[PDB]
Amino acid sequence: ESAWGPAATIAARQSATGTKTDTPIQKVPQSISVVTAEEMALHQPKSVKEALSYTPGVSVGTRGASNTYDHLIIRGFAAEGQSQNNYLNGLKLQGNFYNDAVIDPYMLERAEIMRGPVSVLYGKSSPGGLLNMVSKRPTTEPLKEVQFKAGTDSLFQTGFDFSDSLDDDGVYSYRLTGLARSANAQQKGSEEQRYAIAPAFTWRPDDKTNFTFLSYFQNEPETGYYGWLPKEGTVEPLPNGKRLPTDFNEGAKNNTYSRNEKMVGYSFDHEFNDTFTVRQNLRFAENKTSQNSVYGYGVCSDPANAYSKQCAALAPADKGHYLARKYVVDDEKLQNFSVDTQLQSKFATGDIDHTLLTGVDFMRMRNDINAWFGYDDSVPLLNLYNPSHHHHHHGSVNTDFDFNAKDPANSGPYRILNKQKQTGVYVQDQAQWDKVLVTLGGRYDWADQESLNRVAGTTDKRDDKQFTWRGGVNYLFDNGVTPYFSYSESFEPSSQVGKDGNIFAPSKGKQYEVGVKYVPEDRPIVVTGAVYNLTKTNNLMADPEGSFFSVEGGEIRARGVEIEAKAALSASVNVVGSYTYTDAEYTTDTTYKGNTPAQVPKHMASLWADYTFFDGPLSGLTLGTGGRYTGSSYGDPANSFKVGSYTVVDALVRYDLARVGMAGSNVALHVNNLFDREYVASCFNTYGCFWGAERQVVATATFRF
Ligand SMILES: N[C@H]1[C@@H](OP(=O)(O)O)O[C@H](CO[C@H]2O[C@H](CO[C@]3(C(=O)O)C[C@@H](O[C@]4(C(=O)O)C[C@@H](O)[C@@H](O)[C@@H]([C@H](O)CO)O4)[C@@H](O[C@H]4O[C@H]([C@@H](O)CO)[C@@H](O)[C@H](O[C@@H]5O[C@H]([C@H](O)CO)[C@@H](OP(=O)(O)O)[C@H](O[C@H]6O[C@H](CO[C@H]7O[C@H](CO)[C@H](O)[C@H](O)[C@H]7O)[C@@H](O)[C@H](O[C@H]7O[C@H](CO)[C@H](O)[C@H](O)[C@H]7O)[C@H]6O)[C@@H]5O)[C@@H]4O)[C@@H]([C@H](O)CO)O3)[C@@H](OP(=O)(O)O)[C@H](O)[C@H]2N)[C@@H](O)[C@@H]1O
Ligand code: NI
Repeated sequence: ESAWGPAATIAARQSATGTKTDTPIQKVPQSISVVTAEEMALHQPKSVKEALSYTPGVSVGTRGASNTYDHLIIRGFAAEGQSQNNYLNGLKLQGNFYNDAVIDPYMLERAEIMRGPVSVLYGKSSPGGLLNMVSKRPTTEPLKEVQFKAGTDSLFQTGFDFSDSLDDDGVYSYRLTGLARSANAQQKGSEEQRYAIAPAFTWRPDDKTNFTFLSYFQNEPETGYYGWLPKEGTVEPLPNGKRLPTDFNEGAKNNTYSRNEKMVGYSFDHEFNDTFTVRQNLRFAENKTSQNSVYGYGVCSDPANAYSKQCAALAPADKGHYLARKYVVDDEKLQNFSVDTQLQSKFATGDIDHTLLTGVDFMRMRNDINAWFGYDDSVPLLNLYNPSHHHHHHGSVNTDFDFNAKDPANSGPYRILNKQKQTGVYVQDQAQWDKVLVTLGGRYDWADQESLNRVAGTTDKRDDKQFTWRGGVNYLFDNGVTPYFSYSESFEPSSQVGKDGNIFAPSKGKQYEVGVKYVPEDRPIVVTGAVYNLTKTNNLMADPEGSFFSVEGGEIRARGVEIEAKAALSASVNVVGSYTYTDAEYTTDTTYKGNTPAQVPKHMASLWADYTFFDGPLSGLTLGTGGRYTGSSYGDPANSFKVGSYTVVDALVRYDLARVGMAGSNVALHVNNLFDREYVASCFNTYGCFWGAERQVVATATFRF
């Protein structure tokens, strides 16, 4: 089983995104989860976000039903500025502002999640958090697949996945994966549209050389809902004791949101001899996104709208059932070039087998932003009373808004040019002294940035030089158990400027982790467990003397326990489950402190199992079901209020189409939120809450020719 290819069973024993070298999970000093393509082919996830609903240490409701971005919170932390922190084939998909890219899960072979500091091999990064997806590569045997989806809210999807060789030797092979998806968003008025295709070409001149061309082109006319809803009407009852239905939409009838993505690159490797292997991963991308968006701020009585006139012009008791709103017109375009070159030296030193990795990583990202942001009273208010029982028979779109002619009073232009560059040199060794595998290594990064404000004519720049290393040990037993512990570090530059008109210094990550991994060589089952102590130092916090500007020195701690399990308990039984304990807390902070950051539940857990029949008349029938538990979380930094826990159930019914001459093909039915439970996924503040996803039914027919 290769770290860059299929896994056979839902259990992947190999992963290269933790050490940059194909290594069995048990031999990796860090918490690494691997969602197989098979698993994704089980719930037909809408996004890579979803494909992670069962993996521990990851929240996936930081936006509820919305799918605009695969923005994740890992171990209580996320990248600064609501930015993603997602990697594709070992090279980061560096985005900026509203320009973050997403890859459709159908084009993936596997989605992996690295928990904890990751700079020792990838450079600047949020603490305890990294996602790396592996593009599908040409297959060893021919593959001709056609897929058809049909579901709730007018879900219609058609896609293909073909892979064959040009020559009988396989020196030349290709793979073309594409799809077209259209659907109505949960919220009335909003649509979801996606067209994508991934051309891939592999050239193996011999059994020691592999150059694989990887491209992805995707166009999304409409990405759907991305607004905020007040805790008043969702988490908490509105004055009239009623609530906004889960399909409510407080955006302009003419709200639009699109994104365009284009990337070309390659993954290369060559084995020179018995001790040296070289591998280079390169990708270049140009992505765009534009939008006309009216989003909700909170209700007119929300501290946020204190300085709002339209609000102050309402009877003191009515300020609590009227919704304040703002808007934003955006248009961005960025280019991202990335290349990682690495030499793998394999040699010994008397019983000490070494696996030395030495390489340099480079990336440059440029993102030009030209947008307009409406401030207070920038857009009409909305009454929240009408949303009663007759809605709940629901939706009811609203009215257009003049995104054009931006009043210089209520709105202002925002035009910035962000540049980013990072160069890293890392050295790592994987020395195994029989049953005693010791991993250790470090990296030095040159993190340079520069931002131009096309209006203030300002140009902020900062060049960070940072070092990070990681050390760990794995006692590879033989019965399978692989106890381990490791120390890791990460660093994350700031783009914010202090009162002294200067970019702040980077924040850092320090994690202490110990755990045990069970990867028994016989049965196809993997069971990991770990407890950790992660620390983010020099976080930004409110200036002690309140000055609009922020001050550094802040600190946050996140300690918890994570256990996950995936297995093939039978030729017909599969199971996946995990539990997560997350204790995140502001160690040092001006305003908050002792408070837990919003959107990070203390408890999370999931369990899923499927059975398949080969027996009687029910031969070729798979039935599966599972549940995901999200504990309560805080809906704001002040911890003013709380978002209640919830549990959602998923079900699956699959039927092998062999009994009609079509072996390998099948028809399936997937249900998400079986009991159509209504829940607020989370809130990042009193005015920003997100309804969870309502029950969704999808019918899939996937044929293999
Ligand atoms: N490494 C890497 C990096 O480097 P670094 O340094 O960074 O590190 O990077 C790089 C880059 O590349 C990339 O990019 C691209 C794009 O780019 C662009 C384009 O578009 O192209 C450009 C840019 O800029 C620049 C740079 O580079 O930066 C600079 C300048 O100066 C120049 O040089 C340019 C070119 O070369 C030329 O063209 O480049 C940018 O842009 C923007 O910004 C800028 C600044 O700020 C920067 O800093 C400014 O300047 C500009 O401008 C403006 O524009 C506008 C438009 O429209 C757009 O929007 C306009 O306005 P209006 O009002 O008009 O509308 C304008 O424009 C126009 O005009 C002009 C002028 O005109 C006049 O004058 C002149 C004289 O002086 C002329 O000549 C005449 O006479 C008159 O008329 C012009 O110039 C323009 O253009 C033109 O050009 C040519 C000539 O030469 C021709 O003609 C053509 O046809 C045309 O076009 C016009 O248009 C104004 O001006 C702006 O604002 C960018 C942005 O940022 C975005 O991104 O852009 C890319 O491509 P694409 O396509 O894809 O995009 C690529 O890919 C990449 N790579 C690199 O190279 C390296 O490698
Ligand atoms: Ni340059």
